[PDB]
Amino acid sequence: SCAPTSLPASATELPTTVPTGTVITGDYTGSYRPQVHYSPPKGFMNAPNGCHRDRNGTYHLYYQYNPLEYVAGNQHWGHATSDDLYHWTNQPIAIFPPNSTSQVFSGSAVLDPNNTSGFFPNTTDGVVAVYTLNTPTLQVQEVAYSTDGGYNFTPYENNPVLSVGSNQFRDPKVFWYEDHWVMAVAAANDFTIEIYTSPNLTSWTFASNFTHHGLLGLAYECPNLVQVPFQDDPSKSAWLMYISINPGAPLGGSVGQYFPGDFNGTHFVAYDSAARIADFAKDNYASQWFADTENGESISIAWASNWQYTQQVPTSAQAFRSAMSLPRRNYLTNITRLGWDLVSLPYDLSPVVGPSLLSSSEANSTADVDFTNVTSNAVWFSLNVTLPDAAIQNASLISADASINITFLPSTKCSSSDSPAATLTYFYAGLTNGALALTRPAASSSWGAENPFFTDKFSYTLVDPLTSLVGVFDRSMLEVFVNEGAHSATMLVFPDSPVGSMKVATGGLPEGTQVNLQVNGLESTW
Amino acid sequence: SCAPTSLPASATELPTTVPTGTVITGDYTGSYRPQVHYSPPKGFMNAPNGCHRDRNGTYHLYYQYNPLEYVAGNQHWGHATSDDLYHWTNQPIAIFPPNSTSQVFSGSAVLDPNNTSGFFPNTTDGVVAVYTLNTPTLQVQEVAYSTDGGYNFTPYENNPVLSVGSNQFRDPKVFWYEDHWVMAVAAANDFTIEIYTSPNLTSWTFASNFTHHGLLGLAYECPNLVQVPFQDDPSKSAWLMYISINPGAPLGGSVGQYFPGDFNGTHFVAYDSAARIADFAKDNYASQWFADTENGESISIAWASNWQYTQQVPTSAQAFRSAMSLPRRNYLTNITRLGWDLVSLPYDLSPVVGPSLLSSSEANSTADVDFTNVTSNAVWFSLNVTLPDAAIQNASLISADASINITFLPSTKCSSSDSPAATLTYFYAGLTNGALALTRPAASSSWGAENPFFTDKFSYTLVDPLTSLVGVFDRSMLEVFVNEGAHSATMLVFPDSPVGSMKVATGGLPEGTQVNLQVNGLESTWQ
Ligand SMILES: *[C@@H]1O[C@H](CO)[C@@H](O[C@@H]2O[C@H](CO)[C@@H](O[C@@H]3O[C@H](CO[C@H]4O[C@H](CO)[C@@H](O)[C@H](O[C@H]5O[C@H](CO)[C@@H](O)[C@H](O)[C@@H]5O)[C@@H]4O)[C@@H](O)[C@H](O)[C@@H]3O)[C@H](O)[C@H]2NC(C)=O)[C@H](O)[C@H]1NC(C)=O
Ligand SMILES: *[C@@H]1O[C@H](CO)[C@@H](O[C@@H]2O[C@H](CO)[C@@H](O[C@@H]3O[C@H](CO)[C@@H](O)[C@H](O[C@H]4O[C@H](CO)[C@@H](O)[C@H](O)[C@@H]4O)[C@@H]3O)[C@H](O)[C@H]2NC(C)=O)[C@H](O)[C@H]1NC(C)=O
Ligand SMILES: OC[C@H]1O[C@H](OC[C@H]2O[C@H](O[C@]3(CO)O[C@H](CO)[C@@H](O)[C@@H]3O)[C@H](O)[C@@H](O)[C@@H]2O)[C@H](O)[C@@H](O)[C@H]1O
Ligand SMILES: OC[C@H]1O[C@H](OC[C@H]2O[C@H](O[C@]3(CO)O[C@H](CO)[C@@H](O)[C@@H]3O)[C@H](O)[C@@H](O)[C@@H]2O)[C@H](O)[C@@H](O)[C@H]1O
Ligand SMILES: *[C@@H]1O[C@H](CO)[C@@H](O[C@@H]2O[C@H](CO)[C@@H](O)[C@H](O)[C@H]2NC(C)=O)[C@H](O)[C@H]1NC(C)=O
Ligand SMILES: *[C@@H]1O[C@H](CO)[C@@H](O[C@@H]2O[C@H](CO)[C@@H](O)[C@H](O)[C@H]2NC(C)=O)[C@H](O)[C@H]1NC(C)=O
Ligand SMILES: *[C@@H]1O[C@H](CO)[C@@H](O)[C@H](O)[C@H]1NC(C)=O
Ligand SMILES: *[C@@H]1O[C@H](CO)[C@@H](O)[C@H](O)[C@H]1NC(C)=O
Ligand SMILES: *[C@@H]1O[C@H](CO)[C@@H](O)[C@H](O)[C@H]1NC(C)=O
Ligand SMILES: *[C@@H]1O[C@H](CO)[C@@H](O)[C@H](O)[C@H]1NC(C)=O
Ligand SMILES: *[C@@H]1O[C@H](CO)[C@@H](O)[C@H](O)[C@H]1NC(C)=O
Ligand SMILES: *[C@@H]1O[C@H](CO)[C@@H](O)[C@H](O)[C@H]1NC(C)=O
Ligand SMILES: *[C@@H]1O[C@H](CO)[C@@H](O)[C@H](O)[C@H]1NC(C)=O
Ligand SMILES: *[C@@H]1O[C@H](CO)[C@@H](O)[C@H](O)[C@H]1NC(C)=O
Ligand SMILES: *[C@@H]1O[C@H](CO)[C@@H](O)[C@H](O)[C@H]1NC(C)=O
Ligand SMILES: *[C@@H]1O[C@H](CO)[C@@H](O)[C@H](O)[C@H]1NC(C)=O
Ligand SMILES: *[C@@H]1O[C@H](CO)[C@@H](O)[C@H](O)[C@H]1NC(C)=O
Ligand SMILES: *[C@@H]1O[C@H](CO)[C@@H](O)[C@H](O)[C@H]1NC(C)=O
Ligand SMILES: *[C@@H]1O[C@H](CO)[C@@H](O)[C@H](O)[C@H]1NC(C)=O
Ligand SMILES: *[C@@H]1O[C@H](CO)[C@@H](O)[C@H](O)[C@H]1NC(C)=O
Ligand SMILES: *[C@@H]1O[C@H](CO)[C@@H](O)[C@H](O)[C@H]1NC(C)=O
Ligand SMILES: *[C@H]1O[C@H](CO)[C@@H](O)[C@H](O)[C@@H]1O
Ligand SMILES: *[C@H]1O[C@H](CO)[C@@H](O)[C@H](O)[C@@H]1O
Ligand SMILES: *[C@H]1O[C@H](CO)[C@@H](O)[C@H](O)[C@@H]1O
Ligand SMILES: *[C@H]1O[C@H](CO)[C@@H](O)[C@H](O)[C@@H]1O
Ligand SMILES: *[C@H]1O[C@H](CO)[C@@H](O)[C@H](O)[C@@H]1O
Ligand SMILES: *[C@H]1O[C@H](CO)[C@@H](O)[C@H](O)[C@@H]1O
Ligand SMILES: *[C@H]1O[C@H](CO)[C@@H](O)[C@H](O)[C@@H]1O
Repeated sequence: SCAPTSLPASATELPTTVPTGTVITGDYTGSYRPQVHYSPPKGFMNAPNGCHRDRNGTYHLYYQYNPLEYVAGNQHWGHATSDDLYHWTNQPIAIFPPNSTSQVFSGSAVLDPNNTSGFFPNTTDGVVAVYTLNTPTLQVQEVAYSTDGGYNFTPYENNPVLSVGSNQFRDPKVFWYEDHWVMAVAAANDFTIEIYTSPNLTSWTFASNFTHHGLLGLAYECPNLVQVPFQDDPSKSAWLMYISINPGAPLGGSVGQYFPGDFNGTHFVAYDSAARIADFAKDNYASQWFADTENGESISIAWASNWQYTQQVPTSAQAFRSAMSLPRRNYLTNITRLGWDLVSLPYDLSPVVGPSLLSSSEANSTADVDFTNVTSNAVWFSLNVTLPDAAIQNASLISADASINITFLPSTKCSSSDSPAATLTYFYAGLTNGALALTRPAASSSWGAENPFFTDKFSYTLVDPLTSLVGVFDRSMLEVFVNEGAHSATMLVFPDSPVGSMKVATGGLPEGTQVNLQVNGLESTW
Repeated sequence: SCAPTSLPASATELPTTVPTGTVITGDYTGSYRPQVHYSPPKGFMNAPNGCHRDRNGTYHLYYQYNPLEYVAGNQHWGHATSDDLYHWTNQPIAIFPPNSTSQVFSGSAVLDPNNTSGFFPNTTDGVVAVYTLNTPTLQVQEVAYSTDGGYNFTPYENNPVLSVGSNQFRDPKVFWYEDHWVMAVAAANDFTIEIYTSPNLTSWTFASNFTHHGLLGLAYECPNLVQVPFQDDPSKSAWLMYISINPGAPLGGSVGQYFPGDFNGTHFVAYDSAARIADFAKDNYASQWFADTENGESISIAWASNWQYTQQVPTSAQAFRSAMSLPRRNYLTNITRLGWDLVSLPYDLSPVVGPSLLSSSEANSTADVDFTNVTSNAVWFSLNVTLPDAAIQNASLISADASINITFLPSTKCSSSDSPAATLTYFYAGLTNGALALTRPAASSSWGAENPFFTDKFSYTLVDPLTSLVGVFDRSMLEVFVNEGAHSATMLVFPDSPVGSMKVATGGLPEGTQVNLQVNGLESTWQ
């Protein structure tokens, strides 16, 4: 009746030697184990790597993987595949360190259909991985190739392909621009993204530096240079430099930021000197965009944790630490006053959407949704609010108490007290007009209350009224999307008791305000 | 006796009409009332305004003041004076709105000793206030002058002195540059600081725009363009554009940010495109630098609150809402890797420093300091940690458990739950190496736990090891300064029970590590 809080030792015990060419079996039943998010069968996972789509339409996810412990280290590339970015199949480890004292750090993977590399005389489905090898004294860029569709990789003969004599030089993102390969790589502790060019992915020539932009934190990491379409006009696009920083994010630890601008194949130039943060909570880092997607599609995935507590979260008794974000569709838009904005929406959820739990059109009411019978313990919800045009043209018509309150409440059935696991509060007017508060109350979680970095409360302030809100709760994760993904937050929750229900309350809304609420159970992908 | 948690209605009841030419009496005895920070006798206070030092060395603090309510509105300039920025004397209201439908928003004040303005034919001690007047439809810059040393102000005859036909155009900061006046003013919702020039403070000419720099939030506010000396070399200085943003700070609501650069009298040019945040917590906003200070002394003060909860904090039963930060001495330094850094240190605390409560040289120990006998309920502490040169040249010598833990604990004597009111945790090594955590636990405060914006936990990560930590606790406020003020945080606390003691624990420190801990009670400045 209740998901296990602890698993048998056979499920959690890690091997003392790394398995080659065999899939690692995982038990995906833990009470904190997400059912629609990727997480590794066992061990520690961080940043996504080598994200690309085959011509056969299979999505390849690789990731920083420690197969020997529940903390960072011994980095290999784990591998999982999906046709829909929700139903994941675990694959054997894809990239190994040469020995016990070296590590495979982050990188990217590209299709080389025209065999510019020379690794692929007999296939048009060749994959090239470009990644950082970490030694005690250096970080260098290395190349590996795969003829079997990205499952098994062979080291390049003349590795390494790029060194600057530094041990802070990592996370290469390779892509095709017109007539050559581009590499974005971080000179991490110099707050510089170095852009290199190559015709064959093995011989790299310096092109330009992008330095000391936006928030510095303590290091630039996981650079992504991508073309992102406009939300309102698919035919228009702009280039985006996305940079992860860790430590030293404003909320503490790790965070991503972005710069809209122009790229001409050698040089990126930001449109302005403004700093812009992607997510208004703490648990979204090291976004990578999928290479070789179908026309127009900006698809990204991120690691749904924070370096300040990722190695301490109480999920190791359930055979894992860390999960990816929902896969995201990305756009650029202009929002009122602020201008440039990175839009993030969940990638098509239809394959995991189960039956309706509640449909309601009631304004100024409270809706109670029990989902103790939803075995996934995962729900999707949508809330649309349409203010009368009177209230839109004159905001002072709105009463000070006009609000939306969403609370996730502990199960009575599966228990061990009454604190919500998660809250969302939005005010249309009053003293905190446009303020959205997202909380994981300290009282709900013994582990959370004690961890000195596990921040309880997050906020974003809208200029425009809240018109749309989409949410996914998945056992130990809440993701929310506001105003068609204009604003986005990823938040981990570790409540003592599993979530059994949610309450959605609207109050003090102007006469003629329309409210539409839909809640659906999600189907487990494991 | 224990400090009262509620005051008599005569102490908290506000008048229905604004008093002119009379000092408003305050009761400064409340359990949350700071004893070494400025707060208004009663009513609601926000941003500091018109901050300047007169030639006789008196510091003038003005502030955004609602004399009629415990929330924002009806803005006047309140006034207080000090010789030392700790012993404050309340003064009558200094600037009034012309009528019931207008408000006096933020601004600055300058000495005009050479009478460039023409207001001062018979004095060299003339003060000029330049401030935003808010009407329902416009924000315009106005001038007022004072011949009595900044206590009573007269409107300029030909007000306003600057309009752009906007209702989002405010917070002028005026200063002398070589041979002319400069005004920095915010085109708030366009994320632009407009720089204007004037020979007489009444006629303003556009010079330049500084636009879309750093964090945008929802508005640019309270610009300050100041020359800040180098911490290591007083003969060197650089210009700093300091901008407040609200709402839309990363931690929510309000925060300040800065840009080191060059100013040539017309144009400010940032040295780089980097964004830099001043304070790593939530309760420091609208910093203003004092005009006409001695030498190159950079002196600032800020409002110690956050717009997300400032109007809801549970201090109105004690006749006030909001307090200023400690006054601060400012410098520029280079810190390892990050480079440019705004240094913030408490302005000379010696006039409020009372007797020693503890001096200890013990490493790897826990010191318990009771201060239930300190009537101010305010303490200063200094913690110096010197790692051996061995640990400096090879960091892997430091054990994963090498840490500093400071907890402020509720009084047993003045009880209204055992949770600390505030914590500071620093790790030298391990999985979160260099991470400093500052917390106001939800369990300590019923009001705090319920407020959806009152964040419990804040952090900054050092590259260099922590060598110095200075702290001031003052009833409802904690300020911490790290590595000679390289990093700074201001945090409000509203514990159910007043703080009675602090514990300082060091642990796991390398052999030969020196620790020096000093704790002193502070003397109340309110007589
Ligand atoms: C494109 O950008 C790249 C990346 O910025 C440029 O390459 C860098 O060039 C700069 C000079 O402009 C180099 O910086 C110098 O480094 C010297 C050596 O310092 C190192 O060695 C020291 C002693 O062993 C060591 O203490 C130091 O570490 C410390 O400083 C770090 C500074 O960030 C700090 O993070 C650490 O915590 C630590 O305290 C260094 O490892 C130094 O003597 C000079 O004063 C100067 O700082 C960088 O090393 C280069 N970086 C890389 C990786 O290439 C390149 O020039 C640009 N190219 C073009 C064409 O524009
Ligand atoms: C120095 O900086 C100030 C402050 O930025 C600047 O004044 C501003 O100028 C801008 C641009 O003219 C003004 O913006 C306009 O505002 C009106 C509404 O009153 C809008 O209708 C205009 O919209 C157009 O541009 C939009 C851009 O998003 C488009 O969406 C739209 O389709 C229109 O084409 C436009 O936004 C702004 O109001 C003023 N602000 C103030 C406070 O005066 C000044 O011009 C700069 N001076 C110099 C010399 O550079
Ligand atoms: O080199 C010493 C350091 O190595 C490991 O941490 C490395 C690096 O990991 C993180 O960076 C990213 C992004 O999160 O993660 C992969 C590696 O897993 C990198 O390619 C990528 O930039 C952190 O963000 C960095 O702070 C850190 O330097 C090891 O696990 C550490 O314990 C440490 O010893
Ligand atoms: O103008 C309409 C606006 O008036 C009031 O809010 C004004 C303004 O107050 C704050 O700005 C600063 C800095 O905090 O405070 C003073 C005013 O006391 C300004 O000179 C300065 O920029 C807030 O930060 C702003 O967001 C706010 O606009 C009133 O309280 C509002 O409801 C509104 O009517
Ligand atoms: C957001 O707005 C900016 C400014 O209005 C847009 O940049 C403009 O792009 C149009 C064509 O789409 C040009 O005609 C203008 O000259 C540009 N303005 C400036 C000053 O650069 C930008 O395209 C918009 N972005 C999105 C995502 O809609
Ligand atoms: C921090 O370091 C920077 C970089 O060295 C210093 O900037 C230089 O300052 C010197 C003298 O002031 C100039 O001669 C150089 O041309 C400057 N270089 C750059 C790139 O700006 C800066 O002075 C230092 N700041 C502090 C506070 O020490
Ligand atoms: C491990 O591999 C790295 C990278 O090739 C190499 O530099 C190092 O010498 C190897 N270690 C040993 C002990 O062979
Ligand atoms: C890549 O091309 C460059 C010059 O075009 C050349 O130096 C290098 O040998 C090439 N590498 C391969 C493996 O073809
Ligand atoms: C791209 O533009 C930069 C200047 O912004 C220029 O120096 C560089 O050569 C350009 N590259 C190409 C290939 O046009
Ligand atoms: C908006 O309605 C308020 C009353 O709630 C009124 O005082 C104000 O003048 C109106 N403004 C406009 C733009 O109609
Ligand atoms: C909601 O309640 C408010 C206050 O009671 C009322 O004025 C308003 O008409 C109601 N709104 C709707 C949409 O029912
Ligand atoms: C809200 O409107 C959007 C428009 O795209 C629609 O997709 C969604 O079904 C609506 N949500 C609800 C709860 O009706
Ligand atoms: C209030 O005074 C301001 C500034 O002098 C003026 O613009 C406005 O007309 C006055 N309003 C009323 C209602 O008298
Ligand atoms: C006053 O005049 C003196 C020289 O006579 C000049 O040095 C100083 O800068 C002037 N001060 C102001 C504030 O105008
Ligand atoms: C001018 O100043 C002196 C000294 O302050 C004073 O005695 C005299 O009366 C003043 N005259 C005027 C016009 O104020
Ligand atoms: C200030 O000086 C300007 C230019 O010299 C002039 O236009 C203006 O009338 C002066 N104002 C006063 C009050 O002297
Ligand atoms: C100040 O610098 C700007 C550009 O940085 C220049 O256009 C302007 O003429 C300069 N003004 C003076 C007073 O030198
Ligand atoms: C602690 O170190 C500071 C410098 O950071 C020094 O000035 C101060 O005297 C030291 N404190 C004590 C009590 O020695
Ligand atoms: C640093 O100390 C470690 C042990 O803590 C030792 O193994 C290593 O050899 C030392 N390296 C240097 C810098 O001497
Ligand atoms: C301080 O508390 C932290 C947080 O739990 C702990 O990890 C550390 O070992 C403690 N050290 C001391 C000085 O008590
Ligand atoms: C502090 O204690 C640690 C172990 O907890 C010990 O290794 C070290 O020698 C001690 N250092 C000092 C300075 O007493
Ligand atoms: C997880 O927690 C449950 C109680 O909720 C225990 O039964 C189990 O042993 C594990 O501690
Ligand atoms: C996985 O965790 C279980 C329970 O803590 C252990 O039995 C096992 O040794 C491994 O640590
Ligand atoms: C502060 O607590 C005191 C108890 O001493 C009460 O008098 C007052 O109501 C407030 O709660
Ligand atoms: C202030 O008001 C409080 C009300 O809670 C009293 O309890 C207290 O004694 C004082 O009158
Ligand atoms: C000032 O606050 C006190 C205590 O809450 C009240 O007695 C008075 O009416 C006013 O609210
Ligand atoms: C404020 O209003 C009070 C009554 O509420 C009067 O007594 C007073 O004169 C002033 O008008
Ligand atoms: C002092 O002036 C103020 C504002 O003009 C008034 O509140 C009061 O009536 C007296 O005239």
